[PDB]
Amino acid sequence: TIHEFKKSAKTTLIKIDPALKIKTKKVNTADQCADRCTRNKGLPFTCKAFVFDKARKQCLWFPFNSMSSGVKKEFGHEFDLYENKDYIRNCIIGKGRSYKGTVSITKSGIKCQPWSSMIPHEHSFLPSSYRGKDLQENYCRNPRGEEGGPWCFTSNPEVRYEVCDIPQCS
Amino acid sequence: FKKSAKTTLICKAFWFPFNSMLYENKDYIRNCIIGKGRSYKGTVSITKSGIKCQPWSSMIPHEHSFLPSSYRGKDLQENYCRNPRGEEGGPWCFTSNPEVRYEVCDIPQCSEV
Repeated sequence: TIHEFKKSAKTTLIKIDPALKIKTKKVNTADQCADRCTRNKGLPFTCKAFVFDKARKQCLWFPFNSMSSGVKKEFGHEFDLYENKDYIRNCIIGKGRSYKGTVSITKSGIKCQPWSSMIPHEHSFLPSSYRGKDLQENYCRNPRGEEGGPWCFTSNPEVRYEVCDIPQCS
Repeated sequence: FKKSAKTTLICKAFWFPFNSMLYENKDYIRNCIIGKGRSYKGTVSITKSGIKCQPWSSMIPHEHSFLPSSYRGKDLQENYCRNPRGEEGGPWCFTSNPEVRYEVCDIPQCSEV
């Protein structure tokens, strides 16, 4: 069930306010955190994201994600952020500069090449050169915010790259 | 996926490059709302309080008149959050908690950048 969440390595979330209080629990694996979050079992709120503290092998369930207002991302080696896809906008507004969904296939049904890898295609689009553009896994993205919206490097050696088909909100 | 018992149109959904807009891939069904949410057709099925939603076709624990038949086109399927009357408050659902009849669901607006 953890494959249903968008993973963001070495990241945690922080939000301050009265009302809601994060839910925590020591477990053995992150999958356990995903299971409880998906089924939303025993959670006094609707879980939009969770963090697996790989150090304390602890879990943190949040009634919010990185796009929620008043929430901040923070780097952390022991942390791993998992966001529920149902709450990450799955359509784009215009050029899709800010698209952060999990679609990872071109409009030709060709699977995408991970960004941090150079096989089969060599490129200069490494995450470290685009801090803030979320170039992870093989998710379609628009790092330079160009027309033609989100795209990715196809795994097909015959095709270097190809835009992905992501619906307009309208 | 978003199941729709006994149905079909005339890989987004199954295998066509489009869907009714039966199993439909959630990535190709807008998961955010514009305004009231009258047109919302996503799969969120838990309220703003974490309570799982009661199926629309069920009369327990809460008896109601929002029958799928009386609201054809409103997609009152399973226990998905909806807003069939396009009311202010946004998509909602009857809850599985006998003490809480209904409650809105926390679905974000599209134009929320």
